[PDB]
Amino acid sequence: TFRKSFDCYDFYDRAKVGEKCTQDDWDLMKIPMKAMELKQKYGLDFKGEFIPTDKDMMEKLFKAGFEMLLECGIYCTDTHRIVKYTEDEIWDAINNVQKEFVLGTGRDAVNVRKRSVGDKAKPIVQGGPTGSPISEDVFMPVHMSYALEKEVDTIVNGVMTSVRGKSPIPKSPYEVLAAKTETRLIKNACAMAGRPGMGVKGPETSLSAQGNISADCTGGMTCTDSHEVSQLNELKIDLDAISVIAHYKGNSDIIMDEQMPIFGGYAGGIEETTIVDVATHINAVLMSSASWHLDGPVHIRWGSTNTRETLMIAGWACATISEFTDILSGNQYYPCAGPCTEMCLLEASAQSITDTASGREILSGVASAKGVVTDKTTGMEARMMGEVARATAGVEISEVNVILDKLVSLYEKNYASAPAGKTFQECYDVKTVTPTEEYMQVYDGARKKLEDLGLVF
Amino acid sequence: TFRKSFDCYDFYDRAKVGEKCTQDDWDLMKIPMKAMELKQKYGLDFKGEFIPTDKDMMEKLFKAGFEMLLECGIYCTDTHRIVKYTEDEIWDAINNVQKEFVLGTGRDAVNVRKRSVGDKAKPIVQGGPTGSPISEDVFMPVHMSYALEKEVDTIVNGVMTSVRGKSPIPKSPYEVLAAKTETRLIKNACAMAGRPGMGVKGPETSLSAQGNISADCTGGMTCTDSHEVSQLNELKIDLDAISVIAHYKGNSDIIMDEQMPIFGGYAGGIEETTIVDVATHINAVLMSSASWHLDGPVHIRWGSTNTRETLMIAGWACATISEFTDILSGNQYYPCAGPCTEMCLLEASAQSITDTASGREILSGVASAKGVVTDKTTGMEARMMGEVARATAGVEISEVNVILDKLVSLYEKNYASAPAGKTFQECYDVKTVTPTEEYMQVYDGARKKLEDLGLVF
Amino acid sequence: TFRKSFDCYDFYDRAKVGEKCTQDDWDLMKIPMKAMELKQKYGLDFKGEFIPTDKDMMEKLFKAGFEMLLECGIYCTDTHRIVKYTEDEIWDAINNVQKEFVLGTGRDAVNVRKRSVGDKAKPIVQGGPTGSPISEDVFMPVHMSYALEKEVDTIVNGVMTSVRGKSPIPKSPYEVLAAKTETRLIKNACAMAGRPGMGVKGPETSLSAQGNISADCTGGMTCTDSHEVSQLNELKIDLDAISVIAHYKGNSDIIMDEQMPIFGGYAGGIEETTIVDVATHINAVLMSSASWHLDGPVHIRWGSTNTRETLMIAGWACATISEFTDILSGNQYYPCAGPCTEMCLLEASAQSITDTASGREILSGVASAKGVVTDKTTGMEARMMGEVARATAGVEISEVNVILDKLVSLYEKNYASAPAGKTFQECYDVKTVTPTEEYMQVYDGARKKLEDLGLVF
Amino acid sequence: TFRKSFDCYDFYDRAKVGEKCTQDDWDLMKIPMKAMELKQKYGLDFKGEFIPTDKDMMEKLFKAGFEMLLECGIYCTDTHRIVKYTEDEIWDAINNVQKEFVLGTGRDAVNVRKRSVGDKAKPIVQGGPTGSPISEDVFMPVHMSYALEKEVDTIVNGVMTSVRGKSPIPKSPYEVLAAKTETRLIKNACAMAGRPGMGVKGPETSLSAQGNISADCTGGMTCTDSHEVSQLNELKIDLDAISVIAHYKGNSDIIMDEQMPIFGGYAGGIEETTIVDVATHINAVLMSSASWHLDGPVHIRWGSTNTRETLMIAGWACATISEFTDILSGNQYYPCAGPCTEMCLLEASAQSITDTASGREILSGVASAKGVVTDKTTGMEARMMGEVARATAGVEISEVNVILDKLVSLYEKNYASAPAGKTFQECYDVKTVTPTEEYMQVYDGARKKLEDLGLVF
Repeated sequence: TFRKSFDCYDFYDRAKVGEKCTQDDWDLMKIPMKAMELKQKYGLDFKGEFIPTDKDMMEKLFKAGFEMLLECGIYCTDTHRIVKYTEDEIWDAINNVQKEFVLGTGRDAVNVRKRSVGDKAKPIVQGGPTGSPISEDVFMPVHMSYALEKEVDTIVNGVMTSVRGKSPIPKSPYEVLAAKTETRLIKNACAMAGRPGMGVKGPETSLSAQGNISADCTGGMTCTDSHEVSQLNELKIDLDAISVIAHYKGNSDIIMDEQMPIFGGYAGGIEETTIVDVATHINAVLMSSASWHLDGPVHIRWGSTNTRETLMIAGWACATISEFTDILSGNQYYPCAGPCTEMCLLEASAQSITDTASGREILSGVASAKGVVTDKTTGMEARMMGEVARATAGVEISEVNVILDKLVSLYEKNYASAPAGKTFQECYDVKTVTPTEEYMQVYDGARKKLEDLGLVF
Repeated sequence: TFRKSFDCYDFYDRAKVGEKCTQDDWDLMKIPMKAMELKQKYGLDFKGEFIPTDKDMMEKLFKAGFEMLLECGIYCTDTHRIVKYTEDEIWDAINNVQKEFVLGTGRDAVNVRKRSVGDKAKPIVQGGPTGSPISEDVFMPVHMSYALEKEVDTIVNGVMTSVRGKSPIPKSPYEVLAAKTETRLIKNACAMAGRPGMGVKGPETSLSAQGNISADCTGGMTCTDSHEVSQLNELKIDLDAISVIAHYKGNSDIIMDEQMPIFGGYAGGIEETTIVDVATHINAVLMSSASWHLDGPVHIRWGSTNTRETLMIAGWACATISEFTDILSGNQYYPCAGPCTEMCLLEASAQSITDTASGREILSGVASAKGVVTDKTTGMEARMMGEVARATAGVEISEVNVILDKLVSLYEKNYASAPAGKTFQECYDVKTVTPTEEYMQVYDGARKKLEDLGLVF
Repeated sequence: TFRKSFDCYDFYDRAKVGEKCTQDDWDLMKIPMKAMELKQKYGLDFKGEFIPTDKDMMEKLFKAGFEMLLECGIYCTDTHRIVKYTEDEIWDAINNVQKEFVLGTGRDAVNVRKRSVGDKAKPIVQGGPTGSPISEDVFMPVHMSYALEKEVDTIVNGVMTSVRGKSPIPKSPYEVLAAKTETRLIKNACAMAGRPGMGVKGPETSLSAQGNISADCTGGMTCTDSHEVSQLNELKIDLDAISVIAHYKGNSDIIMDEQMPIFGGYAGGIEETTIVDVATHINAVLMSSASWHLDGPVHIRWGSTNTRETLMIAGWACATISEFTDILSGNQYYPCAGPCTEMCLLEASAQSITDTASGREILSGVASAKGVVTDKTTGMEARMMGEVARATAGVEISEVNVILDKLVSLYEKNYASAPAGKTFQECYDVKTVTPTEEYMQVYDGARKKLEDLGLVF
Repeated sequence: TFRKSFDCYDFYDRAKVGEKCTQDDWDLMKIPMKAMELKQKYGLDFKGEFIPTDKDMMEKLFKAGFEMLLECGIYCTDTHRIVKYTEDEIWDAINNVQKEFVLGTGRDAVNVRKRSVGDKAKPIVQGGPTGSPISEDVFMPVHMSYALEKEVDTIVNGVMTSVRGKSPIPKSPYEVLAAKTETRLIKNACAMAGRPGMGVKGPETSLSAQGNISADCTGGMTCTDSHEVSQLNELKIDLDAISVIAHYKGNSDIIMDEQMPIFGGYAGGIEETTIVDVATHINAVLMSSASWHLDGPVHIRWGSTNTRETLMIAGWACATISEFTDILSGNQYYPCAGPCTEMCLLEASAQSITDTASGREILSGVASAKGVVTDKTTGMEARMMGEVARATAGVEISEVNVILDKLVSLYEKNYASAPAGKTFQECYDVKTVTPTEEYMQVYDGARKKLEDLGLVF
């Protein structure tokens, strides 16, 4: 049996005396070799399916992901050493995960409970800029565009490009100011939308450990909000994250561990990246004591989470995690196209269909324009994400796979030419925080194509 | 119909003018006669089963327990008079019980919902010294050994042998100090384990009414913790408990009514003691306005809750209570053997199997070494209790009965020679609060025997 | 030097092993002998003055009271043993007393700061039934009659004759219910008067330790209210009080230690009783860790706090305590006459003049009709107490002594024939909680006589 | 006029583009040159006085300190650049300082208000290990030894040598755990002493920005506690402190800026170091937005704050700051001798006399054995600090200067041979947290010598 349930403290201890290893030995050898070995050993083959129906194949994928974590361990970038877990420690973590939890407060609070593959229940819709850069002068209006949407249940924070006219440079006092201010302003926006108790997810503007740790404050982030900590690529972590985890745990905060496995990255192809994905879902409740895990398979070239391959990775990982564990999870949205374009909505829709049908409990989006273009995210994308989730809930998996194949085909040939889209200020009346007729017409066009594919709203 | 829903206030009123009766007339005549009468009248025969599968027999047991409470009433030790209930008053109490509740706060809070016989859902694991005496200098470390275990959901408080170097003598200021300090230190320990919001159960160190009533305080016990009140043996109560109940109700506290029916006691044998047990489960929500009831059948000679007979009593009582009512309940653990011994773990395992399969919502343990030996309780026993609970959940009852018969046989011949075991300081590294390799090896040995019996972890 | 600052815990320790002694040896020998000895040793002679102007005599009185406490100690009724203090322990207590504190919350909160003899500042006016019995059906209206008076700053709780139609018998669940309900209803009354945050003083209905300890609750008593603990007569205490003190301290509650030295009691005459009074003021911050001390010299025969002798005792004790220490204090009002009578108002006025001029920080009244007649207390008496306090503040002490001599002469010949007075229901319109024209006319008559004596309102 | 009131944000801005300069140019040239220049320019000469009575000389010292800050500015170690203030910005800071504040909560809260030179009012006594290393197993008992002393008003935290048996290494998760746990355990200790609402000062165990920032938490540090930030030597600061300041301000926390000017350091001698001291007191409310400033002149060789020179520095700086500003301040205690020795008590007494008479509002001690020896700090030293403060309050300054000269002479020849002293475990009964007769006798001996010098307790 194990000595004690594993936590961030044990991780630090082991990271100091673990096996020495270069980061290249890890990224270019250990990880890719194990993923390759396990894929063949377990004969993993997704056969073009977005969401699995072959339970035998799913079980093999689960065992592969578990074995990957067990045999490889986790690389600590700061100490350049490997942290190894024992089989019993991993099972202790998997067998004792958070069953459910509440986000937000008062009338606006929502319950997050497990969803199975093809579940009739709708997932939680977490809408917001999704970590994208937002101008300070429209920080509240932009987030208000999500709170005003009944489709949205909780908010995923955007990033303040400036606070008091200055960049929130890491380790500067401005970073601390932004970490606290970020959620204070966002909750203020939610209140103006008549939903003062909406739960949020962050802190996003802060990047350093001290920055993230300063986010919990009166009027700001509290224990009923999801607190983010990010794992690195792949099966890797920095000590900054370890200290942040200790802080979240010390404040009884709901913890959201995230990881974005890269398709075509250090792990390799689809099955390989999915093996890593399953391993990081497990690592989330082991290393980070996570309440839930946020996935986000991303294409090494396109940088989107909704390419055919990344959707398959998320679909198999979630269906498998949902089938063999009680780990709560979600997925983040990164379309290529920008707001106010049909492609953006179709890209997000494909992922919403995949995430909903595969069993995700939370949908966190949408980081339109790949989430790197200032002010290019609006509530309209979250609305589509939500309506599509409802339309997908309860639909037979065989049907879903057919719809996805057809839908993804509608845009997968245009990644390089994805439309830039428009900023919030361009497709919304900023003063009343209402979308323009232009956006409403684009929305209808996308919705129609989805209906023509078989989706019933 | 009844005049008003019965409560502690009505009890006091009636206890002052009820039928006069000596305590001997109650213990040596009224109770044993009724139990004997009802057993024969309803032809109760458990036929060696730990957990019942005969619903007809179960229904007769329910009617017997109900009738026992109705015809006998409750003896008030202070006034030496009997309190009688009407049939309608009893039904009003049974028909309006607490459906579910939350223990703890923040990320660490857990939902307590009803479980049926053989339920796939795992019961809540409440781990701690279980009222056993703990040295002041290791009060926090000892409780931390439970909080550090992911298997443990809530804490059951231990007793402070001293506070500020003095014995918490009943009705002395030290008792008040201990009542408040007890939970303050324990929650402090939980926080050090990264789980500041863990719910607890107490107050344990206090014995007087004033002592228990002083326990609710800032940083200490609050409404999200289980508040204990104990019924006496058998179908008996003191006025001190009545006043404590009034206090808990007045503070909107979750109330845990407890009673430990004695096998071979005033009631008689197995079926007789079980009739009394069912009656006290019902009395819990009637007299004490309990949120949930903690059972604990104990062998008159061995003083353990896991002997073949006490397990059968708990199993039938819970299965029956679960089948015919919505009363939430739990059971407490009192093994003969001490910590760091295989017998202790096997004893606790047998009860965990019984409690889980019979439908208990909460497992509260483990009071190793019969809970009377200073510092002889550690989180390792709670870990086993929890892992065994998971292994048992969902297993066919017929299988469970077979496993129990075999398991209990492994130690029921060694009660008189049960190993003393070791203290927390002896089987744990006190500084890091980690079990020694010695304990880990003992644990593995016990686990293996359980697996050989058919349990799948 | 001392081992540790003395507290209730040290008291318990010593009370168990102190010098054995009968209560008669204490009351009929030790106390009266020491008081007699000290009076002569220090040549104490108040020479008919209500409030002292002879600082040399005052200093001798202080030394006498200190010496009384030091040489006699405190008798513990439960253990029949004497607790002795060392000189250093007493000084440690006197040199570190609470400087000031806030009562109540929000807009209604008031600051309690030290007042000197003849201080221009007005004392805090604490009005209420002052522990007198009040019928359940008018509990809120009666207290509302005090909250509606701007003269009243805080409330001193009355006693519920019944709760839910039953007597709050000590150690019965009804006592606990009343302890919590008492303040909940009173604060409710204050809120109806537009002053929801008014501080109160209690718990009064409860008499047992468990009863008093249950009073702190949501909506009820909190840390910003004065918590009562009573010393016995004379230089005596019971263990129940010791445990209650531990509770108050454990909840960070403002503590009000009270003692009513009896003129003509075990101590003897005026100077003797005053020596005891000074000793109990000191004992308040030593044994009870009091935030402030409530005095109340009472005539052995008349049972009033405003007889010529009891006024002199309070006046000298307070002036002396105010001159040589920073101990915050107050005095309670017990007139012979009932409400709606001129005598009652004049009796309370004499004490208000004495208390204000002698340096009391808090005036707590009025327990009209000696506080033992159901419903015979109204806000009108508190109004007079307050207006008289303002009129007295800043007046030369020589003048005050002249006024008191004349005022007390107006009623000191009618103690045996003091008018019974009327109940709240008789001199107030219960529905609107307004005094009748009858009371208003009686009030004017009393006020006029006070003005004729030289008081300027 | 100034652009905006200066804050940590403006500091960061300027620190990035200020005048480049090596740290040697700052420490070995700019600072010593200006201090030397100003001393001569203003003809500063303290003429052997500990506390000044020459207001003309005091005013010149104030102008010198102000000018030092204005002409030199502050060196930022991270950017190796100088931050310059304008005269108007400095005045804006000095003219708008925090007037008073409350530390702690409930009955245990205390008001901190300005004290003048020779003030009759006693300063606040902040007692604790004063940042010294304390073994984990006695962390609560040690702090309890201060809370049990009525002389102590607030607590100054000690440092945890380990948490959960591990060193709280900077930037490790253990540092975060310790930062939160530190105050949680200390407040727990205060509660056990019957004073749950005592205010504290920290966080001490944490050294990194992320560590300190994690200290605010439920059950731990809150806005009513003093939050520490340290300035460097001399007129220097690191960006870590700047970010911590932003955090404290963002949480509405009471801020305590500290600085320990070194006698014989970069500034030079007595007058020179005092000029720097005055400049850092001013910088405290400018750069750190401090609520109050903690001084601590330390001897470059002896490492104590109570040598003849360091006492003179503190005395002149405080008297001058008290005379010309409303800046609230305190001083920290670092004696050479260890606990349970007469020298330690005499050393602390000399500083208490100096601090009290010179106008300090808060006395924070005692870091016995120079605060670097594990477990060598006890409440007995704080008791002496407090009693001496009371004895000094109100005494004529001329008298105080005479007493100090005589007292310091009693030990200033034994710095090199200062007695090591004993640990808490050696001079206290750890179980009951009471000093041994040995310590009590040592205490009496020191007290007697103080009385022989003219101090009246």
